[PDB]
Amino acid sequence: NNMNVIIADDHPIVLFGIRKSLEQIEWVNVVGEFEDSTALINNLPKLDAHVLITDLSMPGDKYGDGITLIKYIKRHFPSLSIIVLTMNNNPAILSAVLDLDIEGIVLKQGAPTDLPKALAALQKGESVSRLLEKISAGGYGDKRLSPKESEVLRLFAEGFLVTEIAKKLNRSIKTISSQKKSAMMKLGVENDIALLNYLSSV
Amino acid sequence: NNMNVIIADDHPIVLFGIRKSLEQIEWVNVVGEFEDSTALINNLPKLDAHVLITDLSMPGDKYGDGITLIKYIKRHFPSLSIIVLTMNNNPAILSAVLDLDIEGIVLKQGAPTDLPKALAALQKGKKFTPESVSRLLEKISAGDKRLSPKESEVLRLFAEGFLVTEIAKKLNRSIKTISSQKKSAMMKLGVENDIALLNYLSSVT
DNA sequence: GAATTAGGAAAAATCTTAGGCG
DNA sequence: CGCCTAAGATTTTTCCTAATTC
Ligand code: BEF
Ligand code: BEF
Ligand SMILES: [Mg+2]
Ligand SMILES: [Mg+2]
Repeated sequence: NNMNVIIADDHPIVLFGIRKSLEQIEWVNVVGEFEDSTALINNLPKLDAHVLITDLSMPGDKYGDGITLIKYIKRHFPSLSIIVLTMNNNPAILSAVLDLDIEGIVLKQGAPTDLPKALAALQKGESVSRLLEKISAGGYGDKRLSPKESEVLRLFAEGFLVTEIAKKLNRSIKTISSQKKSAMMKLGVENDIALLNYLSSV
Repeated sequence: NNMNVIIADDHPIVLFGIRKSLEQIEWVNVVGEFEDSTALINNLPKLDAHVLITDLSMPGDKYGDGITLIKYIKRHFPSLSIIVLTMNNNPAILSAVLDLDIEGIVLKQGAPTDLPKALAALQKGKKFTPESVSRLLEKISAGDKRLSPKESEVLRLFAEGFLVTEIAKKLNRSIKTISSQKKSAMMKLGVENDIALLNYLSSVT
């Protein structure tokens, strides 16, 4: 069955590496490309799409990026099937990203044809099992974050301030402090330096 | 003249694009593709290559990533013309990189005709610097760029993991003294937030 | 000319504490 | 019950500004 696809990633050096990997398949039809949540959400109705290979960490002029952007597409577009393509190798973060309920998940640092082999696994009722059965079997199950803490820490390490994440997501510094201060105790780190060490070490 | 090119990035999907991209050019030939530092150094002598396309964010045991690495590549393999192709944007990083003298720097978050124009530029012994690159370069543009003793002394402890207050305590001075020196330093390097700073302090380690 | 040192005003962040949910 | 959410009081940390002496 002919399944049409849209792609979303901040890097066009990445996008131009996916579009070439999927045209191998004769039934696949890559209809649209985007680099931000704003232009993406705008041109979603105007283009018919069954499935989507969208990024985790992106620029969101208004409509936001990440688990925020995922569940706003899930709600306003249950029409679509979402595949999360991130460079985030971190378990603590990717933890709640699994629980989100997406079509399939693919890693950038995973072999190139991990994406076509999650376009088959979806077509017949992918690497969300291999991830979870590696993640749960890893020995970092005590460091399992919530869909908010994973969204908070992500943006902290991306190089935003606390108060800029509040402005990002519609909360107060008091709200976000708690979600980071909470997320830190889950990981068992006292300072930021030691936190970002556990957000690279993965 | 037809040149012999290498590619280096941990993300093989990025490697695929960069590999597929160089096929469009009739004189361009790719001799190698690598996923870390350790490997790039192994088959650096092995291949007859004039040019390299490398990430600053590449994993490796024996050799570092970014500045630490490019410093090794500039010295131990000097003949080679270099183009740095990274996601990264922390101006303090790119500052010290463009200081190691490379043909150019392609921001992986730039335009897709960056790398063609970057090889077209080096094909005529020049350096391409997109508006995306120019933008972040101005930050430090405004001795001067060089850090002070007590500033560098502080930054060391901040990176160690000692919070600002713990530094003041440890050295007999007020918080205001250290923040002045901490943020003074930051202002020199051309980094706003604590993240993009620590990212620099590791890139030069 | 800048380095090291701050002080008082100001901003950012953490700290209880506390209300309603699956 | 952990979860998001937050406003008090508090802390940390910057911001603005100006004193040292080389
Ligand atoms: F931008 Be994503 F994190 F690969
Ligand atoms: F994604 Be790479 F660092 F260009
Ligand atoms: Mg990205
Ligand atoms: Mg990388």
